[PDB]
This record gives sequence, C-alpha cells and structure tokens, in this order.
Amino acid sequence: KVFGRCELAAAMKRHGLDNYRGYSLGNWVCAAKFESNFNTQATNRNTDGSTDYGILQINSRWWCNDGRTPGSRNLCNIPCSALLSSDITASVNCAKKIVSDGNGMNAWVAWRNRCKGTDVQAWIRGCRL
Ligand SMILES: [Cl-]
Ligand code: NA
Repeated sequence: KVFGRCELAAAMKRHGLDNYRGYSLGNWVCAAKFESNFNTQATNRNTDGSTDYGILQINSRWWCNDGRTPGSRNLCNIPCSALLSSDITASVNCAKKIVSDGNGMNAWVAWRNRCKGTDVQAWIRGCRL
C-alpha cells in the first residue's frame, strides 16, 4: 500500500505515535516519507548483507528475522515480511522498541539527515486529526 500523507498521519496517531518518547507526529511522517516514500512494500539491501523492510525501513541485522542474515538478532520477534503489510501495526510496535533503546530517532539515517532540526510540523499541516 502507498499511503497518502494525511492518511498515514491519522493512522500513526491512532497507533500511539504522537509525542511517543517526546517525538511529535511530524517527525514520524517525515521519516516515513524519506525512508520509503510512504510505501509499505519498500525493501533495500545493505552492504553487510542485511535488508531494510517497510514504511520505516527496519533492519534485519537487529530487529526482525528474514532467514538470510547470519548471526543477526530478532529483537522485535517477528518475521521481516510482517513489516510489509498494508496494516502498519507491526511496523509501529517495532519502531516503538527501536526509539526507546537510547538513541531516539537517530536510528533512522534519513530522519537525522533530512528531518532533524527542520520544521516537521509542516508534514501534518492541513490534515484532519
Ligand atoms: Cl530522544
Ligand atoms: Na535478524
């Protein structure tokens, strides 16, 4: 599924991401835009052989199992394919674990380079929430 901007904002809000660990809704929408272009089916492979999955591009090296990343962990205890569903529940619940692990949203490279320190409120402007 390819979400619309306001559609994804409303979905994320319903799943408890607004101000989660102090990060306003606009931060999450901005990260999803630049990680996956709002596409739940996005995949990208990394140099070390791990793969990133879904709307928030969660990495198989640490967070999910894809059966082909040797010596990796599975800290969200899910198959990586569950992160590609049109229902974003699994992606959101895993993201909550990631953002709580001490490094906040700096875990997402696109957020650090393209969202951090910008006016992220603009990403939810005009949406009915
Ligand atoms: Cl933080
Ligand atoms: Na893994």
